[PDB]
Amino acid sequence: PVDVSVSIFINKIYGVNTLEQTYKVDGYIVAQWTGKPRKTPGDKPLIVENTQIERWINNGLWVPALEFINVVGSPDTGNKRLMLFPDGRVIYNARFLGSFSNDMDFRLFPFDRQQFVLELEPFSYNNQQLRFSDIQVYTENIDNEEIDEWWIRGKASTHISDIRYDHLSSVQPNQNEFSRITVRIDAVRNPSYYLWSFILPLGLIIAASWSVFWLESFSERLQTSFTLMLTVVAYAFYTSNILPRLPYTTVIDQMIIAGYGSIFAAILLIIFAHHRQANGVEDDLLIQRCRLAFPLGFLAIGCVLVI
Amino acid sequence: PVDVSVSIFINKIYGVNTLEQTYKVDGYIVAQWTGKPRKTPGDKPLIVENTQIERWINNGLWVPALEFINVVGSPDTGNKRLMLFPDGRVIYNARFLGSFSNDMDFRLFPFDRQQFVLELEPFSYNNQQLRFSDIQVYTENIDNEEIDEWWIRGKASTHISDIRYDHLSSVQPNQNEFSRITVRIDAVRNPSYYLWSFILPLGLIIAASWSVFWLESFSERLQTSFTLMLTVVAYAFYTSNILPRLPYTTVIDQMIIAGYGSIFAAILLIIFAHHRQANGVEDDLLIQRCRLAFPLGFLAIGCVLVI
Amino acid sequence: PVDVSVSIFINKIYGVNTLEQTYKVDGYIVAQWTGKPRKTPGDKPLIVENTQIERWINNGLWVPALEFINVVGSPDTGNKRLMLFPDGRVIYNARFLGSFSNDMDFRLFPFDRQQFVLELEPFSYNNQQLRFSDIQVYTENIDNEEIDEWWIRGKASTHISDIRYDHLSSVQPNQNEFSRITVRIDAVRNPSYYLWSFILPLGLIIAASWSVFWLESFSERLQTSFTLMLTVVAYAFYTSNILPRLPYTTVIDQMIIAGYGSIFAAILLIIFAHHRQANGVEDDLLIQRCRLAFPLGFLAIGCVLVI
Amino acid sequence: PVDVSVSIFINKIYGVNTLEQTYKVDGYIVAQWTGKPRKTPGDKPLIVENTQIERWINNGLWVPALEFINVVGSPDTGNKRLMLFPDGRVIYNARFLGSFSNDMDFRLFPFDRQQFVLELEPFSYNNQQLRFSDIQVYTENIDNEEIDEWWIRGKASTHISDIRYDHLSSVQPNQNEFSRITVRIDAVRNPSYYLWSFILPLGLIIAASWSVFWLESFSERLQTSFTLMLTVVAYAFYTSNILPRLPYTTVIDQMIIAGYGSIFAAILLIIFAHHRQANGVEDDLLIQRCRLAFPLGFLAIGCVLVI
Amino acid sequence: PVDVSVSIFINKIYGVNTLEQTYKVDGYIVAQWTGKPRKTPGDKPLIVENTQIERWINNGLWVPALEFINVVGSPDTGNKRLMLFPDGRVIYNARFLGSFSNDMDFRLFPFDRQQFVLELEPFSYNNQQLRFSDIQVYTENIDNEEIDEWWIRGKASTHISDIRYDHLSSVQPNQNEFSRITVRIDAVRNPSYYLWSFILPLGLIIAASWSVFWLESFSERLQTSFTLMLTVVAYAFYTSNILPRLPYTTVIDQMIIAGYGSIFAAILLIIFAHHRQANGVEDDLLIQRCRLAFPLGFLAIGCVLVI
Repeated sequence: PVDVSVSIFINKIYGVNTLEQTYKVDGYIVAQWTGKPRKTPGDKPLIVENTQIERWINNGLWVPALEFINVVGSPDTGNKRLMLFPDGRVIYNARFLGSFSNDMDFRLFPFDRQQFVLELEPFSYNNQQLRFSDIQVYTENIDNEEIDEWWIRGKASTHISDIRYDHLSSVQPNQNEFSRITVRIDAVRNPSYYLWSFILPLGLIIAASWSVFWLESFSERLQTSFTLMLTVVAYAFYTSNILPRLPYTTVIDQMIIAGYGSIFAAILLIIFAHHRQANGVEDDLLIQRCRLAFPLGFLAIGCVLVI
Repeated sequence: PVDVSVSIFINKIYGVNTLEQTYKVDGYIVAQWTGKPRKTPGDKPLIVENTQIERWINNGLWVPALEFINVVGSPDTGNKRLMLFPDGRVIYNARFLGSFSNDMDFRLFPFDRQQFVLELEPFSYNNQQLRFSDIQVYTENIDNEEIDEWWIRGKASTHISDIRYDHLSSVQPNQNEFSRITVRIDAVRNPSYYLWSFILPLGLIIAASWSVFWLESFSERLQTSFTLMLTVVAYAFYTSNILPRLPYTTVIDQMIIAGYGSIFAAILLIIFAHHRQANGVEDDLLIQRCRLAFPLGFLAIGCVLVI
Repeated sequence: PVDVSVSIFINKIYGVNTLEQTYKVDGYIVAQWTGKPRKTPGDKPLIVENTQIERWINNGLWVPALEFINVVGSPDTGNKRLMLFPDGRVIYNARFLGSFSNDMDFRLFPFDRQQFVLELEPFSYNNQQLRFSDIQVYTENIDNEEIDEWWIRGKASTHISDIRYDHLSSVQPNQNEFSRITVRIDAVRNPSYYLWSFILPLGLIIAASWSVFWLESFSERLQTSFTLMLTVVAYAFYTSNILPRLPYTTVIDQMIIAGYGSIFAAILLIIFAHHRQANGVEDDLLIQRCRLAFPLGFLAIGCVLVI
Repeated sequence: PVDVSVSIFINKIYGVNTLEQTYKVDGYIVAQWTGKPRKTPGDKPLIVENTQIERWINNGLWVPALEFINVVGSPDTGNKRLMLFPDGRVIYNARFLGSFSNDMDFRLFPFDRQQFVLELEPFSYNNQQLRFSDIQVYTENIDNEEIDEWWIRGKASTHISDIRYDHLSSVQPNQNEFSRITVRIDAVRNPSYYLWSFILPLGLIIAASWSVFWLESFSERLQTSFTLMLTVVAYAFYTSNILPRLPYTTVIDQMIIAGYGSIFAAILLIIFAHHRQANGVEDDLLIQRCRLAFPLGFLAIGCVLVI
Repeated sequence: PVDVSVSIFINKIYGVNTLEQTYKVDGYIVAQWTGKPRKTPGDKPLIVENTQIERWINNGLWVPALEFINVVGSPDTGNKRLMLFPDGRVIYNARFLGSFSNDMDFRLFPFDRQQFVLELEPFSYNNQQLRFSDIQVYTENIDNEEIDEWWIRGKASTHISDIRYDHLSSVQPNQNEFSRITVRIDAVRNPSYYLWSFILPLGLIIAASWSVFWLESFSERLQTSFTLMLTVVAYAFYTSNILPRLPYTTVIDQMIIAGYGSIFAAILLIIFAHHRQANGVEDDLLIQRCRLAFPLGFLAIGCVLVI
């Protein structure tokens, strides 16, 4: 098995589409291996640009096709370069732009911690024909930066493993294990924008739904409650596009449900206060003085639901 | 007829666009057949990468073009590999990303049960020239997983049939039957997000439209009703993008119509209560105590309409 | 002029974008003509797959390029096949996905009746060099089906005509007429979704604007009217994306204008009622009992405007 | 300099994206020039289809590359045809779909008058090597039609000029002037849709903000004013997508600002009326009878701002 | 090292997508270098069009591939031209359309000052093999113009530097420095549209939240406050699409937060006024006369937050 030394330089990461859980990676890949010696004009290495590598591959030069496992379709490969040496070593440099998909878990949407994963693998040659010796990733352009809403922390973790494929077991009996390179970049989401745009007004409206009971009239308090519920409906569609449809509830959705439940609890308390008048002449004092105990109970509810 | 053994490995399914009823499938296809023996350098099989298969096809190697029947346009084929053996067998491996369309029935939108269908067929060679022996599908990557909002249940059902085409009957008199492979993956939609985001507040507003009659003033009750109807209008456009335009009504649309009908019934009951005053001095008691019978009747209506 | 027999098989029609009046057609085309006899290996026809036709065209085989007149740019041609016979006949089969544009008239938006038109023409050879003998269209996949919101009725009408081009008259003096094939598929829109989603609540709000006059207070009736007008504004943007900007008014837009006019007429009637008090002590009876004549007049207005 | 006679046939114009000021043009181009005589099989001209012109260009046939100056990127060229004659004349016919950008001035958005400009130029050969003799444009398909919201008036004006480029002056000392063809098609926007959808309800709400002062209560008049201002906010986002962000104000934006200013003037007049009570017992008559002078002044304001 | 003289002509800049911080640049590039002398037919230079350069590169002509560092994927290169001279100089002209990304800082969103940066670099040849002598940029088409919402000021600054790459240090020990060209075009955003569309109504609503205290009733003042807060919620989604999610607050977002805080301060002041009644018979005068001091304090707050 020929040994290939890979080096990935991550130029930038952007386009983090949290809806489809794909992110765009732009960068360069430098694969390097050693082959049989060849005659090169002069005592200098020979550089072969793009759309000129095809003549060398047609003549019979062994250039492996390294694909990305977790890419969406095909990467938009820009330029490629093949640098050949007289002693036998080959260096294949290429530039890639790819849409990569990783399993993202948005259980804590604003304070999220994800990792961007690049999985690289030979498409044809298995570990008995191609072995990845080492990979070192130079993510120095975005080592400690803020790309769009994500802080990149530290360096990029690298791993080299062997993947056994069962769909190639019927066509290749024993030799179906492929050498795979995994590159993980840990990123934390910047929670500032959601903190001052999607959490603070929701807290203000929750406190307003707390304050609806300070009136002394039933029907005007009801129209107040319904205008508040229309405002919670307004944030229902103001905050719908920022996240996909997940079975669990994040903090934003928990606060939206908290607003709905607070308005419904207010309406039920008003109705029971109207029903509490046994003869229609007795007023309400204790059930109308819940303007301070309901904030305490709802603060306890929020403290449970956030953690 | 040469016998071709196909093996499809579904790497991932995503991008389930319920509006156009297309889904994106990424995976690999391994077709395998047996041809006439050829001389290969050494006692090892020969691997031909992408854009090098074209030289073999120009020299005269028989490589069938397997197309997808239900694909949108053309798949974004990435790498392809042709592995040739001295005893005569040929293995064509390829990677595909495709937008596939299937007839989806959204009569039960949140609790939906669909199936993703891959239909594969030779474009040129009929069943007298190319016969699919068997297909076994390894959907092990997504065998029991949750891709975006869908649970994949069990394995993938496979079927091999013969399709008779009438447009090729005029050009091919008797031999126009094509061997087709059908792969069906049964998926169930995760109904959680719609349950806590699109159903529960609609139930709260339906109960609120029940509770509008607890006031003792006509005009303020009317403005309450109109603010509620504006809120139902707010969910009219808050829930419009999640589903195409279908002749039938799903649960979400049935609840939206239920909210509209409940507000209109409330307005008609208020107006008939105002019309019930024969001399303008008699009040309303029975028609104003419908705050409990109307919930019962509307619960019966909802129990009928959901089932 | 060589005679070409065309056969179009419409696999599916979808993506009917009423805004730009384009629709996506997926299908197959089978052109067939007769040429000079050639020697074929064996006593069987020879099948040439895609990217292998180019060698035959370079060697000198006459394969006409049939283009689509009403296509948006270029179709996404998938596979193509060229089947050659020893007696001389050539059959060119191809698969196309195209965005086609037709002049659509949305004067009756929900109850619309459009036709999808495929116009096919040789790009280079005129009627003195290429003549279309006949076309028969097998739209059996969607003969009587519901694609997205359209019922396809009957079979597909076909026509063969000759088009004289004036831009080629300066370069070709007399021979500039091209044989054209036109295929028309008549489709009717399913009006159910707009009936229970875009028409019924508008009728309910029109009846509500009828019912605004049942109050006995001027200012609360005014705020009722303004909340209703805000609801009509809510349907202004709830129903804006479903149709392009046309000079005429459809039923949905006529009902939106009806709602605006009904609210404005209500406001003017309230203001004239306030102005009708000559001394400020006389009340209003006839102008305040218009809660039944205004529905009759507006029903007559709607009966005129729908038809 | 060889003389080239160009003829552009505009099949259709569509996709007028007023946000980015680009429009899609579909059509055909017929360039014609005269070269050295050549031997052609028979006494008939020879027609060379697409992907067969490349062999003639490789053999040494002079085919100029006419590019579009104001195109977005590259046009989607469909088929191309090269018709060669024995006497020496060459006719290059091609089909183009292009996104073209022109400097559009939306100072009068509904009653706009724009022009669609096609600028054609040789990419390599200057006026000393290639001269455009004449261009005549056959826009007969859309001569007097309504494409999407635009009326096309008259024929297409054509012009042939010489452009001197300063970036090629350093590489070409004196010969850097290129022959350019400019085609201008004057179009007027259909203002009907904006008239009955974006102007009339704004006038109704302006008249409603005029009518807010007919009440006799301060606070209810204030909530009336705030509901009206919320409605003007509703048209703020109902009419935001139809036009880009321009420094100047169009009629729609002037009416939106008129609505905002009318509501603010109403609020200030109410507040000054509340402040006009010196002892709290004197009422307001003149400042409360501004329900007719304010319409006159605002009509004068609108008459100034529209013109 | 061969010396290359580059000249970039910026035809237009458009599509400034502030969300992803990319802008589209259309233009031409003219690289020029001097090579070994060659024999050309006649005493005139030879012009090689697009898809004919490939034959010269296959024969062995040295044409460097200049890539754009900050481009999104690959530019849509249109035509290219290679002009060869008998004395040895080569001129490579090309047209590019590219999506370029630069680090944009939107701390002052309407009054923003950005710079569009074009970074050009050889993909293969380092500074010991390729050196950029000089670049002069002719941005005369957009020297002093308004493209979409940006004024371009002055000329384009140019710089030539050397970049040392650490990912190529392992494969190239000492010679890994690349000659880079940087072109910066300073642009200022036109702040007019945001001034009369996104700032002025926010100021009017802030003044309205100032004016809410002029009433003498608690509950109606509360519903007034809640309708105002619903209007601020309406601008929450009316102004969400114009800018990405940034950790800091711009002027528009600061005014939105100012509106939220003003409504919440109004609600707290009303509640404390209701709580200030010790026995329920004493009224409020000083806390109800804050209709003038609160504007002064909020004007001071706004004067601090804008600067």
